[PDB]
Amino acid sequence: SAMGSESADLRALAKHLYDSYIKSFPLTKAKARAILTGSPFVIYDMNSLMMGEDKIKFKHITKEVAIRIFQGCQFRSVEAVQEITEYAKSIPGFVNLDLNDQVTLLKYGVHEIIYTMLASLMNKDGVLISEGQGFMTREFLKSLRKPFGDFMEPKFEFAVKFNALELDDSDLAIFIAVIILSGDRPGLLNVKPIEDIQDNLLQALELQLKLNHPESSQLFAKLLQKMTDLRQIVTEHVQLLQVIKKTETDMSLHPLLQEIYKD
Amino acid sequence: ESADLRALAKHLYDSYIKSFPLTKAKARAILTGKTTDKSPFVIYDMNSLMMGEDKIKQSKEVAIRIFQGCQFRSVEAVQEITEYAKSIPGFVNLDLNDQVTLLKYGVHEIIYTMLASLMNKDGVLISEGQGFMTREFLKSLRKPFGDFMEPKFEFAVKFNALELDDSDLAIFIAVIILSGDRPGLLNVKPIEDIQDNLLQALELQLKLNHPESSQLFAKLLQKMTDLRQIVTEHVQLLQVIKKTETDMSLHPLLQEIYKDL
Ligand SMILES: COc1ccc(Oc2cc(N(C)CCOc3ccc(C[C@@H]4SC(=O)NC4=O)cc3)ncn2)cc1
Ligand SMILES: COc1ccc(Oc2cc(N(C)CCOc3ccc(C[C@@H]4SC(=O)NC4=O)cc3)ncn2)cc1
Repeated sequence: SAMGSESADLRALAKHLYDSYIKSFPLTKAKARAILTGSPFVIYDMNSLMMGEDKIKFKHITKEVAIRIFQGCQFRSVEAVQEITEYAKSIPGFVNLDLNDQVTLLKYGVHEIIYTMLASLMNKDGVLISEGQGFMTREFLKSLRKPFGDFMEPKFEFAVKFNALELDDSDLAIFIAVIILSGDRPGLLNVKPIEDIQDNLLQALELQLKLNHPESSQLFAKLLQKMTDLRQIVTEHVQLLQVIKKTETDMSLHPLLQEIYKD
Repeated sequence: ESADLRALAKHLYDSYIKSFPLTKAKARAILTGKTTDKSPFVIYDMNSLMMGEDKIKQSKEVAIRIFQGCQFRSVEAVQEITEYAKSIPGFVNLDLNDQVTLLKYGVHEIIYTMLASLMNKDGVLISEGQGFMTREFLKSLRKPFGDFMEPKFEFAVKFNALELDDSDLAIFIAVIILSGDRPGLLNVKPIEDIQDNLLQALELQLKLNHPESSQLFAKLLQKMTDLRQIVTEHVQLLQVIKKTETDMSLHPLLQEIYKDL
């Protein structure tokens, strides 16, 4: 109605999402970048990985090093799913969707969000682990045997390009909401209300980027192009997950643990 | 802190609806005839059990076949309960060995709690509500399966008299999972801290949802005596079954759960 009210409503939505993102994700990009730019224990080879087991208490140990790193990543992704699920509840409209559509949106959205937020913890030379208490080098991850040596490298390649956009946590809170509210996920029952919510989130993202990054020509479009790129990264990751359970022998052992990590 | 506890209650109820397709509300609707679906098929003897083959969507002997049908239900329930447990705030952040231990020693307490939702004094819903198997038929089975469901029916009658609904049960089942006394837990204190918060939320939920029900919180917590007794008696029955039966193929999930330590 009144002049400026549309801008104000979009800024209020942006602020709400940022405040919720702070409540849901303790290690924000701001906190991560401070750590990366200078202290965490550095894991830079297999010997320092064994020494790192002492300095930090990792929760996933019950094998060969490449397998154990992978299972440590899977433990952390399960924790991330619970944080992202909590965040999703604060996106206006989400909890009023059909319950099956909520589950579907999270099922098919969490991996894109995981790799988006992992970029916040990465620089060109490695990644923060254990809530910022450790740092594992990119070179060490690349040195793992096939097929684990190329598990993290496409994530680093994405992150260096993505981080060059210099998004902050207020930008990312809205970007992550836009990814969750994707009306093209397989099996959704009511697509229209999801696209309606996403329309409002896209309006909020566009205004946030125009105000926060006025010098960054067409940043909104560039960020949508990245959303397209994350789809590719996730499809590649799922391919490797199918390699690790066929090619890499270790299958029907510990059925309860298999259950926690089914999907 | 009251708002946090209500938010926790709401979160657990939502996760419970997402994890368990056959809720108590849906089961009660079926048992009382509310639904717009054909009434469940009633199995009350051998002949009707046989017809249940064709009315409802390996072992040829009756007792074993009933027993194996219970085992496959538990396998399904374990999958649903594990999905629910991961939603309990703090659970997936525990040491992974302790996550496994909590599921190993908690799933059957939850299975029998939720079995009561599908029971009345005369029988129990089976196959997603498609069938109803009578308590008297289950009592008739040959030894060692004589009265093997009777402790479950006795518990359910008393438990259902508490009048809990799904929103109450969601918090109760979380309290069960987060039990710091399970054998072999490595880090008891983080589990007790979560259970403390769940108990606070359960107390508030019961006072708000059942304001007229005196000491319902205490009476619900006392039902763990009944539940642990059911589990110990069932483990003992399994030991008898090992002696009285020939080859007993067991699902890998149940063999892990029943593996001693
Ligand atoms: C000393 O004990 C230790 C043992 C191991 C160890 O390695 C690590 C590495 C690590 N990261 C590299 C940081 C997290 O990266 C991730 C990579 C991939 C995913 C996607 C997961 S994976 C899958 O299959 N499906 C998924 O969705 C998620 C996160 N995080 C934690 N531990 C360190 C210490
Ligand atoms: C039409 O063909 C049919 C074939 C079989 C048939 O019998 C039944 C009976 C039944 N209940 C009696 C209802 C479920 O009670 C249960 C009792 C015990 C358990 C625990 C299992 S047992 C074990 O040792 N460890 C376990 O964790 C689980 C559930 N549920 C499903 N099928 C009916 C029809």
